[PDB]
Amino acid sequence: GAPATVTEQGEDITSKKDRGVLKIVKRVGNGEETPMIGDKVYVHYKGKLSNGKKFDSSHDRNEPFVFSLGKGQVIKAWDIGVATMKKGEICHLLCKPEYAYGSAGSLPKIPSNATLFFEIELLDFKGE
Ligand SMILES: COc1ccc(CC[C@@H](NC(=O)[C@@H]2CCCCN2C(=O)[C@H](c2cc(OC)c(OC)c(OC)c2)C2CCCCC2)c2cccc(OCC(=O)O)c2)cc1OC
Repeated sequence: GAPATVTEQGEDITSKKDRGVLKIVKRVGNGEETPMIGDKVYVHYKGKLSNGKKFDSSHDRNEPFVFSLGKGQVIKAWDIGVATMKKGEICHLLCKPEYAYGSAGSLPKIPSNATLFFEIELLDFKGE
């Protein structure tokens, strides 16, 4: 499935090159620009625990998914990953626990040492 493709073909976009965040572009976006730290970003996404039993999607939201990039409003994997995206791009992102919830987890929703998988579409981004 999609996660297996990311493991075997994904790009390691981590600074440490530890394979903690692996990416595949599924749909190429527009232009060349990718967001800067402090930019407000607008996304649609869906996500899951790698090993089963919990699934999330922005399509269930009343309002669009918005956050300021690089400001620790989301897990590390997203601050790293969404920063690499172009407007319109859709990517798959596989996120090891060190870039997500760690050994602590976020119980009872997210267990200890969970790997997460996301499909992310960057709708737009704007300056601060
Ligand atoms: C800097 O570190 C952190 C910053 C934020 C958090 C909180 C969870 C933080 N979650 C996340 O960063 C990641 C990436 C962005 C989408 C949501 N997300 C999640 O892990 C997903 C998530 C979705 C959640 O609600 C939609 C959620 O809130 C209950 C949540 O809490 C742990 C986690 C999970 C759900 C189960 C399947 C796997 C994905 C969060 C949730 C909801 C919104 C949000 O930002 C936008 C906003 O507030 O409107 C930030 C944890 C953090 O570290 C543990």
